[PDB]
Amino acid sequence: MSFTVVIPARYQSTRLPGKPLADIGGKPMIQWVYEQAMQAGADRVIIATDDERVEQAVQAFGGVVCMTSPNHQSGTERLAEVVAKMAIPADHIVVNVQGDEPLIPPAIIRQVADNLAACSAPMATLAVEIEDEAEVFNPNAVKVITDKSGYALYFSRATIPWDRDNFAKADKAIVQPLLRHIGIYAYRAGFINTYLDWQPSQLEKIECLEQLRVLWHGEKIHVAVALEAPPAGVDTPEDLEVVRRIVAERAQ
Amino acid sequence: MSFTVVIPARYQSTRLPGKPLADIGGKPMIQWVYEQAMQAGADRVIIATDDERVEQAVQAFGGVVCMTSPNHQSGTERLAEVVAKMAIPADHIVVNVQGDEPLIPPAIIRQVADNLAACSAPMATLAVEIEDEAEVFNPNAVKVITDKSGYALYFSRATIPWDRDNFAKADKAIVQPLLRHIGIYAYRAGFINTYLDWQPSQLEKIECLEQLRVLWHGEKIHVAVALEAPPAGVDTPEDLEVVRRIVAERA
Ligand code: NA
Repeated sequence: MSFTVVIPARYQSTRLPGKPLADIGGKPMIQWVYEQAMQAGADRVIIATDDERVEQAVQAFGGVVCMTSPNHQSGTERLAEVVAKMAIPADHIVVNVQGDEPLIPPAIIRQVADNLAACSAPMATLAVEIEDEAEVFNPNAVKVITDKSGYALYFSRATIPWDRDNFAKADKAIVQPLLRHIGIYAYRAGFINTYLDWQPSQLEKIECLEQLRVLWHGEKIHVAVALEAPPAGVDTPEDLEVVRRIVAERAQ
Repeated sequence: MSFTVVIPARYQSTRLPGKPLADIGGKPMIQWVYEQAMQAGADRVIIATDDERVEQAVQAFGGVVCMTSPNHQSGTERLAEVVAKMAIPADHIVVNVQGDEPLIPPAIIRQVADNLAACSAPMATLAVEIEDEAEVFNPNAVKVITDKSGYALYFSRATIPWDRDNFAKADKAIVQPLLRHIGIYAYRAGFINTYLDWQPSQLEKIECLEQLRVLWHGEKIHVAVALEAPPAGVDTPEDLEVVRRIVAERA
């Protein structure tokens, strides 16, 4: 089994402008993500960016970088262009890892690739078990449920499975965990064009969940519990200071 | 196409006791459902009951009765007993119609049987579009969403699909309908036993939705919008009088 990791780097942010290049212990944020991907055993790692500053910084650590169009609308159109420009074969496993995750556990990057290779779905993703009321009823925490083979039945901002008996109480009891989707995906490279070209579903627009396109078109997404729950993506100066502390402590 | 209709008619009811034998225009409620099933083109209609009062009454209008277990059974459990007891062949289509729907449109009984015959799936069912907030956010109203071919993705007591933008608002806006599942099923007779003997999912117990067992084992359930939206069933005395006046309005 071999797989390639593609990491989109988004330069623009009102809270952390130039985020991919934020210095963390002497390396830009994007380099840390790159290096987590290498530690996962990826045969190849590719930063996708539309900003020349990112290109230059990645070249300066010897990283592979693919320049993509500034006019893309979704991170799937972006991934599609990398697959085309870098000539990635249709059967090759690609893992999409967000460029704002410098502390992503390498084991889960490998996990999602391994899961895709082992199953009959063209796409694989992961979830974390949740049981705190905060996230269980939080529409920003996307819930997912699976069949006996691990294929997703549905993803939703609604609280799925609804516990009829325990959620009626008004003092809503949580007696078993739910599964919260995490934003890491593995695809057969050729499937990315299939996904891209499929007629958009109404479901995906109502829920604001792109992956519902796949379900609506009758195709499968494998889902597994992540081996280790990943830290949240870095969005603010406060989040960045937390990562700087963790990274500094990794040298102590 | 040929199908059999099985109509469960439990006498005991907390909301309306002895309901299958509640009078409507001179006939017990059960007789009205039976007559609607006959109008649908059913090869055969079977009333499934565990009470001999229902048995006597159905035989008195000339209906076929199958006696089922007087112990607590689930929906599938009851239906599987009839299928097993009368040795219904595995490839025969069985439509399960509730004994408390005296005004069920014969056309939708035929629809669910037709839909099942038109595909390879072991199971078919129906839904109605809903927009009323009291139904949309009610866990007693089971929601369903389908793929592009009409196969169920999930059934839930949660409000699905969640409209991110519109349901965040203090007064939630319903800008497209949802689908409410209605309790009419068609199955391949043999599938019913498989369904019965399958390893149970956790999902089915949490949501209290038996049909999630099927989705968990990865088998398909086809779902279509009812060709005619059924009238309300009968759960309470109030509901009964609604039917009584509908029938009275005809004469
Ligand atoms: Na340390």
